[PDB]
Amino acid sequence: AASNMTASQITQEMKIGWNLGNTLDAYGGTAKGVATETSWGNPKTTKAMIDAVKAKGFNTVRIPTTWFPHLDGSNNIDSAWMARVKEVVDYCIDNDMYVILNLHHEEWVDRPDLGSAYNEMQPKFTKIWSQIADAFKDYDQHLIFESMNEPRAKGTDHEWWGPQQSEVDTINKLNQDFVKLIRSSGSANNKNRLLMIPGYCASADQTMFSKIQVPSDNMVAISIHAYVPYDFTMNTAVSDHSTFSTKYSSSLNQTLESIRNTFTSKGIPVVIGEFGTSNFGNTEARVKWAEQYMRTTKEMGIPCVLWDNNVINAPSSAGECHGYLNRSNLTWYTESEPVVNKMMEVLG
Repeated sequence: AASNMTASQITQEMKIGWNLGNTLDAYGGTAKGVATETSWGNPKTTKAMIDAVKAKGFNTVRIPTTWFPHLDGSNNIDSAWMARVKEVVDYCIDNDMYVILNLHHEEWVDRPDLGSAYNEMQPKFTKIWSQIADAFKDYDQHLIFESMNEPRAKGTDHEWWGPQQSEVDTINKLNQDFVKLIRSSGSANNKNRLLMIPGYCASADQTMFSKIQVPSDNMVAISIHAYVPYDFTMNTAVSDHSTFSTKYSSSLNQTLESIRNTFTSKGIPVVIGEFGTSNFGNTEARVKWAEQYMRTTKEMGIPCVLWDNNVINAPSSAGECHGYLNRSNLTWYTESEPVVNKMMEVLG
């Protein structure tokens, strides 16, 4: 039997990741059951799609999963939904890849009353994680659990900046509950599993990530979303995205160095679980952004997980064109493939 890997060994082997976006995270339609998977316009996921992700050079898949539509009144997870999640996990694990499984667009997490909601949330949160930990109890350390996605006071004047202390407290307490629960599982795989925990809104700004309470656990990583700098990567209020100018290079460097200062220079593992740029017909600028981003994070030892929602064109939402793999025909979208190629070049 192989012995257990450390957090540092795991983050090194993860290398670079790919998110199965707008898929098991989709919600809100008239679709019920496993049919939620296709409700935002993507095809049913196949192993051939994951095979193509591995072939391009990725070694991690994040599977964002929205669970609340698949719960009964007692918070039991529908058995056909759990089986489908496991089927998709296996497409990746069977390819010798790492997998990150989370709770994603939960309407009982992303909520304006987050700062008062701990006692309502705690029993539901623990019952859900207990079921996931048991369903995957015999999976080795290639499988990583992530407590929550972007917990925040949704709809308020502080959804993305400047949280209340009550909201910081709710998130910190639930993260401690999660780590304690996983380590109390009877499975040795769960006792040794790498776990990821976010701060308020998964922020990449030090004012918020410096308020994260780090559990006293040597197999935990901090998760950050870093679509930075936002005015370049996605902001549709900014007209021109054609150039990765010096000011944007300065902004990116400042953000990444703040993560090194708070976390990695102090021995705390970090995973950037979502990053990316939208396709504004600005491929060369996105390539220059990717070269700097990957050169910096490679030296910091931070694995980065690209957001891929299979959308290459969206005239009414031009900031959400995050497609790289054309899932229908197993080719890579021509406008965005050079961005991935630069990432693999740097990491080689």
